[PDB]
Amino acid sequence: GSAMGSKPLRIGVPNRVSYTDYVSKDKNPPGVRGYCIDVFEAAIELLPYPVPRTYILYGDGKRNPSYDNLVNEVVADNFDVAVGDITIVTNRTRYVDFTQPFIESGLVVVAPVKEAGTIEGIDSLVTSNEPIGVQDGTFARNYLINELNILPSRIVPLKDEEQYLSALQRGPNAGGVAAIVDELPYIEVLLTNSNCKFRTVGQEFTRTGWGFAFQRDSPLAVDMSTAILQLSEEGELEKIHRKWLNYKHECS
Amino acid sequence: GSAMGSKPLRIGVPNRVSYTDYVSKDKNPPGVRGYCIDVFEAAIELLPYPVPRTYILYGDGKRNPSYDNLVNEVVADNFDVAVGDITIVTNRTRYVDFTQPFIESGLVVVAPVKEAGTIEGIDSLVTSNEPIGVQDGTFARNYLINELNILPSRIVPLKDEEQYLSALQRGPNAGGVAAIVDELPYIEVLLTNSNCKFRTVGQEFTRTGWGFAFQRDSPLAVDMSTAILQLSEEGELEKIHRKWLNYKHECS
Repeated sequence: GSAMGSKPLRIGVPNRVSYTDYVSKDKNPPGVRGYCIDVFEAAIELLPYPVPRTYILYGDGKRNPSYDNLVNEVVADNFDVAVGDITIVTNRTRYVDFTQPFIESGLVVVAPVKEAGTIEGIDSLVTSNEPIGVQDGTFARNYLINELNILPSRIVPLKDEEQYLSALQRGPNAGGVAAIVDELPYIEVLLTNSNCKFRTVGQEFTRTGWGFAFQRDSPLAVDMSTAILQLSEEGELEKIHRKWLNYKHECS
Repeated sequence: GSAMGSKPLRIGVPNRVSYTDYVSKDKNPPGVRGYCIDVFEAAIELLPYPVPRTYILYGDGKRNPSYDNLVNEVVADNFDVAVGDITIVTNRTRYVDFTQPFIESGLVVVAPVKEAGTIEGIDSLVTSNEPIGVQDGTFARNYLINELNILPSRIVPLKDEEQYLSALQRGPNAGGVAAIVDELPYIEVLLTNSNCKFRTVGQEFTRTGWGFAFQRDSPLAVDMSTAILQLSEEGELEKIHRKWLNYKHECS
């Protein structure tokens, strides 16, 4: 019979430095772990065919990588899929085939409790002209510039939870920010870890989700959407969420 | 030049008798109207090519039609797309290409305020062994049977808001139901119209969304997902929601 085997699915995984319960490196095979990996694996197990595969980390592990650059590595055929906390953003849907979302997402504004009389939501944050913290690597920076009219110099990329907290505590006149703009899944973790000093202000002012980003016309994208809906019906998406994420804390 | 023109996009639209602000017949061209039609049209307008099209009603206009049968009319090539309040259900994703969702959905339990000590959510409703009201035509009937272990004889299909309200008011021992199980978008309208006598009980116990159902491998599905995300960023999905749906009422 023919000697040459099939190439395995090349899975690109963002090498996250913050909010690592969503997805991160693992010292042990398969070399990655977290909520999005367990969902991906649970969905792979429901496909009606084997999927030989390997997980390849993307980023230097010092800062969160560019998620737009990770998605374009799929577009450029360096990976077959991007697996992780990959937001379903307009520009990315032009070039990859996302699954149906496996978790809902949306941007929120986070500010100190003491500041909520002047920063009440995205509209007051826009007109404040104060600095706005964001993660490294997120779609949110270009979203703020292009959709919310934020002057680019106002956007302050921050490395990790210690810096998210430091920047909010210092505030806008002492080298920090008026607010952080980030997706609600991350903020649920940040508020779990910050002793009731910060809160969301105003409406979740965008709505989308996270999906797995396959190449254009991939039959895996179709079959993994069906599998994600199966996990959702079975209660498995909720079980996997409970395994990795807990938003209960002491001060409330 | 060649005489024979292109066939227009055949759009199948459910001929709804209840919750007609989501989608329904219109006496005036294009012969259909509502929230899902305005979203579809707004998304069509963002595509980088014209899409000659026509809207064809599906159902006798006496009861809500079978949404599974509407989706299978796309699969069977009688329509090119199903446009309306089409839930993204596991079985349907095997055969059609849904867009990314344009609105979040999920099932909820609705019961009289007075009954919330015995019916507190889906778990207590399951174990109650009492009758459960559902819409005509919804995925929810088979969902309850197959995912929640409901004996089929317990499920009572109801025609319209007058019957949803009548069945809850009569209750389970006087020819009515213990609860209605339906998607939250419909229940938001029902509670707007029912004078604070009924409420949701327990968690929204499923999560998915509504999408437009194109044929397998349709390039329109790809490009209309991009367009839906554009409408979401621009705030147009919110503007269209506000045009059609208002959940404010007098008793609260």
